[PDB]
Amino acid sequence: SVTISLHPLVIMNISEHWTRFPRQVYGALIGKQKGRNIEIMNSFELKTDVIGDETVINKDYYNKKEQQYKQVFSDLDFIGWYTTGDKIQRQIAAINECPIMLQLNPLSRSVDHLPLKLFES
Amino acid sequence: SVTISLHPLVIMNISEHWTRFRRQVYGALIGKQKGRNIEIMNSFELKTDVINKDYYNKKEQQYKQVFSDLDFIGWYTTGDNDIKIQRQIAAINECPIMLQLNPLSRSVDH
Repeated sequence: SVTISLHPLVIMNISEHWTRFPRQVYGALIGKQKGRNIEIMNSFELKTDVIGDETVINKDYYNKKEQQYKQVFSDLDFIGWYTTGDKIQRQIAAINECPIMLQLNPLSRSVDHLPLKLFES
Repeated sequence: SVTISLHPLVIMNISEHWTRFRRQVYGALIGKQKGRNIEIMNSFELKTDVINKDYYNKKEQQYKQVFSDLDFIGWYTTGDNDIKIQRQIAAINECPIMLQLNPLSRSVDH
């Protein structure tokens, strides 16, 4: 039971991240929240490195970007993660209309094995 | 603490609904959920005059008949409708899509 207020800019960001691009993308959500009301207002891309068949989020880049975003959008915080990407699945994915997955208020802010953290659900 | 998996078709539908309109728009979300995982897979427009209760019941029945693995999981709303300037130039500013998931009543007010 929750209310999400999702700004178009976020949809835009995620979609563009996916377009300019292993076959998943990942990022951070930023916004505000009070009780069960969550405003998702912005987001940034996580840089990854493929180590043979494994996608690894770049920890240092994440800490850097988060710092920056906090300096610039000082009324907002990290509120979670997004990810998106690749008969019927072939067609939806080839036209790029895969689901956007939004994980809000995860239990760790840790980016280590993030893909496996996310996909465990 | 929750995971939403949002299908583009839903964003599409909501956007279409808002575009074809002449200052808020309302609709129903349908999908699946297990624990804190919610999949929002489809949606339908609510006719208004005040939400039209009969039309809502009708459409929900239909959607349940067609998408039988899915259920009602909440409401969306969007459109123009505190900061003065946010009011004056609302029509050219971005409008958030509001998604209310697992409301306490399935009753058709707000």
